[PDB]
Amino acid sequence: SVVIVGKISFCPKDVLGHGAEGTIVYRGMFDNRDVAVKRILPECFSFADREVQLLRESDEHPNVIRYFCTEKDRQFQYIAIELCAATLQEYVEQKDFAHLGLEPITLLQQTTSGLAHLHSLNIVHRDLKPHNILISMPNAHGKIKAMISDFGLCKKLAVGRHSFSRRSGVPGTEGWIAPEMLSEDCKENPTYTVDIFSAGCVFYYVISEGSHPFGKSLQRQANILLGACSLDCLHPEKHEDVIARELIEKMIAMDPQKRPSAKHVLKHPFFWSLEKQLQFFQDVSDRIEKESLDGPIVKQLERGGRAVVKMDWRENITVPLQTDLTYKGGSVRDLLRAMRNKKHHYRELPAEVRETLGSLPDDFVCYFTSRFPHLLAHTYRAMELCSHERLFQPYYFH
Amino acid sequence: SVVIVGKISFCPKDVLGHGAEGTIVYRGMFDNRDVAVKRILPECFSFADREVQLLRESDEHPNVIRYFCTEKDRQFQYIAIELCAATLQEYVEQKDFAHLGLEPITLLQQTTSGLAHLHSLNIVHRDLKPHNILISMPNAHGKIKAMISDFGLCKKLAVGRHSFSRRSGVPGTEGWIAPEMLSEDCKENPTYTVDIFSAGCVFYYVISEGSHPFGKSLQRQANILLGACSLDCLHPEKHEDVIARELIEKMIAMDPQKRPSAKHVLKHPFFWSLEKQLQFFQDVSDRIEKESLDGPIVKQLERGGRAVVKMDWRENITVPLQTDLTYKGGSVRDLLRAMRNKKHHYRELPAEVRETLGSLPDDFVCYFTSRFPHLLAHTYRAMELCSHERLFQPYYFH
Repeated sequence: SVVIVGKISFCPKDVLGHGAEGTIVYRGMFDNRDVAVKRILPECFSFADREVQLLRESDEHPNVIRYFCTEKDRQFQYIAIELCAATLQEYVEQKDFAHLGLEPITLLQQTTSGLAHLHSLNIVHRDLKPHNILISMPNAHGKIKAMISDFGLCKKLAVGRHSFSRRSGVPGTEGWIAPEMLSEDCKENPTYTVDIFSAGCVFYYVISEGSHPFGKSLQRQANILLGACSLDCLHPEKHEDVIARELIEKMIAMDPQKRPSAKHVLKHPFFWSLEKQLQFFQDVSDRIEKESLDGPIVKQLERGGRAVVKMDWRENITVPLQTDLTYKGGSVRDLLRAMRNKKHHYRELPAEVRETLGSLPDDFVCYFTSRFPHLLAHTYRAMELCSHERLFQPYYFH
Repeated sequence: SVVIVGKISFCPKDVLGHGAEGTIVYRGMFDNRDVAVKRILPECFSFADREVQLLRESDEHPNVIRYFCTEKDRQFQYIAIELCAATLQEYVEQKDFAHLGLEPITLLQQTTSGLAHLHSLNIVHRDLKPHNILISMPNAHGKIKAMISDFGLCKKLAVGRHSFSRRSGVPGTEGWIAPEMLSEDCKENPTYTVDIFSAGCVFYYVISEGSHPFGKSLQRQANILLGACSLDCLHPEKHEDVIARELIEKMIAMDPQKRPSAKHVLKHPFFWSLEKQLQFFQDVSDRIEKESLDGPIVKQLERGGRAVVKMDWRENITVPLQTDLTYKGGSVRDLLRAMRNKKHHYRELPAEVRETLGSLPDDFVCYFTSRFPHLLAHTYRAMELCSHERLFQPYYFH
């Protein structure tokens, strides 16, 4: 039996999910389109009217769920939206990541894009979690994407307003709520960074493949208020986990002013390709070639640098490279200068030294980041002194 | 009096345009959304059903017009689509381009993106013209975009099929039809490149601010069959017009096999920023630094190079630069090598030589392209020998 309510037509046997306030999501059709149909009770005709309104004006972004139509009835209201393959929670729980490549990070970047779009419209989502981050059906080329959904808790801030009050509405979903939303003694109103806190937990939830920065369910919201978090799944001497830790640590910071904006997150090396990482290394190496060794930029770069280059980086690179090399082995700047030269003079390098480096640019940059897993993170943090310069606009945001 | 036909609700006093087969476009509403409403006669219930179907499956791209809904009536069918500010024709005719910057080129790039999206779905538009290229309403940040519309003439090719037949359907709109659609003696079926031909004319129509490669209305379709075209608005010694001419000439080529694909067009330096143009010059200069002077790549680059560098490029650059310079003045390769050095050693350059060059990277690259308006086009054509190499993937397509 296929219920029809105007242009929306769904079958009640095809249930897809349920939500708070006893709303049920069914599969259906709208205009020869396969859609997901939300059924709304008369006790949420405002929860729906606010969600549909904000969805109508932010669904322009490809990483915001596409809204089609709402048909009101005699006892109900219905919401037609884009039909998705799964939620992000079901994705992490049921997919083998060994066969997915960089896709989990792409979903995180797409989620951040849609979040930055909402923030650019003065809209704070306030309830970001894996459950309401949806995975699209594969398109004609077999590609999928993530999309923000569930706009029932989100607020539009007035133009000019930086923040909003705690007292209005439920604080969110337990276990993903920024601590400033619940802490008893909070002298500062919540702002757009509550979404960055939730996003930070989602980031760890995806790359840890199911864990939470603040522990298991029963504790995590109380750990959030205590600030008791741990990122154990990130190995401290693996280049990728070091990069992710640097980002995630800032996103879930207790101080909301320390959390990056969504536009800062989109610029973080957590999303850079190997090619872009090698370009960053070449860009700062060119930038500091004629910079004084006791100037501000070189000082910051060498600050704590001996641990980065592992006392003597000349003793930590393969023998074929050790040969053809004046370089201070404790200098981060001199390690980058070696990489700048080996990349530039790569075509003219001996075969066995091009061999151990690998192919430009992917294997070449992995040669160094795998041996010095803190080099990129340390350099990215130090070279923030030039984030305003035109040359580094690809790498920072301002 | 506001007519209501279900979810679609428009007012007949708010007419926006008319179309062939006596269809009229009105302003209206669909779901608290401002939309444009097409009214369809019973003699186009197939012209509509095919357009709505192809629009339903390609409106995912931001540069394809967004389709909302169709309500059928007792004597009519109605099409709800995104409400646009103007057509591209009205844009070229009524806007002062001095106050628009690079926007007309952005509209051309967005139009090409949406066209490449259609071609990637095996859909040939077959009727691309300024009239049915729509300009969006400005978004929340005041930005506009172009969108393809009018899918009534477009065909979905079966998977595998390279072409389609002339005999089916009207050939298009007179004055924008590829010559293979009308020429009496044509031994080769039309293919996706009919859209590239139309797009090429649209390109000239926008940058010439109203002219056509094939002359005025009464002649142009007959000039198309004769191949009698002229691009008079493109000055032969201005860097931008030389780049545009190189692209437009290939897009409107009589041989359809010589017309670039939409993905090739998107890669052409016609769309490169000044920064990207300077990066191309640096990339080929690095690429050919240790290449033999009598090797294939350097031979192609110097082929016809004396006219590019104007006999002696050392006599065509300002005096402050002439000083601090071993360089063969008839060599395109040596002109690029000079630019590679002045960019690399820019911070360490004398003040008056940094002055005449200008700021990196915009004024620096314009210093050379303005003095040698064929340098980029000639180098781009010659360096196609490396289009397959990873380093040049930003600049070509393959």
